Amino acid sequence: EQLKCCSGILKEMFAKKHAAYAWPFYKPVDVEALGLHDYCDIIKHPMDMSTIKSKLEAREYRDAQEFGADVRLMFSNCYKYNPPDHEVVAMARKLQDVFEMRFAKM
Ligand SMILES: CC(C)S(=O)(=O)c1ccc2c(c1)-c1cn(C)c(=O)c3[nH]cc(c13)CN2CC1CC1
Repeated sequence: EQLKCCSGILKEMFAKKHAAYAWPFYKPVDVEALGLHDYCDIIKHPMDMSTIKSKLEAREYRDAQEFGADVRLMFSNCYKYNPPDHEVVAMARKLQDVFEMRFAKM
């Protein structure tokens, strides 16, 4: 099953090797603590790694493509909300490189 391959992708994205850039994506953006009160006006469908992990464990993805769409949604939200020169955008790109290289191996 390619959903076993999806659990592997998440283990890689949560690994210590990538923590320096993956950490802002581990949990939902805490809009209240960060003062990002315009976030929900710009981002219609928030997504993060812990939510993807919960969805995967709860059989909410029919296949690897549905799983992949939520991972790409997480990165697209980051690219849409932040200015392009923001530190978090560079971090999203580094994490997206980890994901895309592993996802391509299926
Ligand atoms: C529990 C945690 C995940 S957090 O939610 O406290 C948290 C803490 C800080 C943090 C994020 C989220 C953040 C995430 N993302 C997806 C965005 O698009 C952001 N734009 C701006 C920020 C974020 C501000 N910074 C990241 C900045 C240093 C590089």
